[PDB]
Amino acid sequence: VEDWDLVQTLGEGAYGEVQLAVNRVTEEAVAVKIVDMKRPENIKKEICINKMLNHENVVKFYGHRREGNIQYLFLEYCSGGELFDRIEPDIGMPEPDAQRFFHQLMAGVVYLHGIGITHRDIKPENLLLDERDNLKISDFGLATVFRYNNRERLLNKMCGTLPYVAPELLKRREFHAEPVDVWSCGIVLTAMLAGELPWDQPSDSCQEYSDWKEKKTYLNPWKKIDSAPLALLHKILVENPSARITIPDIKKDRWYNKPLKK
Ligand SMILES: CCCn1nc(C2=C(N)NON2)nc1C1=C(N)NON1
Repeated sequence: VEDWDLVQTLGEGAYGEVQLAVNRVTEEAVAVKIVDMKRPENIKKEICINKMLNHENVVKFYGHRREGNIQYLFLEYCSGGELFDRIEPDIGMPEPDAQRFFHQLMAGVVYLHGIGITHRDIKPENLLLDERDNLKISDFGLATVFRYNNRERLLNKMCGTLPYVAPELLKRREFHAEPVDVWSCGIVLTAMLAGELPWDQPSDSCQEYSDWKEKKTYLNPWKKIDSAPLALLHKILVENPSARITIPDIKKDRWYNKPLKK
């Protein structure tokens, strides 16, 4: 119903819904996120961050119109759905698939970090798959600038999703953006490799979290994992963000570089 027709709802959420839209003439498909500014400050921030983005592992932004209160963000259609739907509960997925998705995730994250954007809500629901199963980072609704004119700014707002959030964001008034995305990348890796999340939140008041810091890897996310990716997970899920491995160093890790897939 906007030069394009809207054909199936594709997802419905808080702000609004995402529809699949076609040209009835050219036949080109795209997704359109539909936010009712009544149901404005922050959709403005989202489209603004979107206009900066151009990368093969980031959902393409095509444009925006206003049409009443109704913003329509026109976005790359990802016909493979969500990474979340390739993770079999209690099982995960074959290790070579997990590794390729992890490579593509790191490529997307290094890119955002390079232009000073942090996504702040990396999780499998926000990692979409295209026609050839290429992973694309999706939904910049919580995204923000953490570097500008080459100067870093610390974050203070708590956001994201509790099982994915780094412990510093619950403990510190201000914290660096990049290690928080790294950590959330490690929780996604765990989910791909075990088919379960290790804890509700990285709090000292969380038993499963305490067990991990005590290195009880004979318990039940970790026991399904396998020594090579587990060793990478030991470097990512480090409580102190200044000792946590960085992306250039993840690129040097042994499992990250292990040949697995045809
Ligand atoms: C299950 C919802 C699917 N979804 N969600 C989004 C999206 C949201 N929810 N916020 O920004 N972008 N975008 C999509 C989507 C795209 N971008 N292509 O197919 N589906």
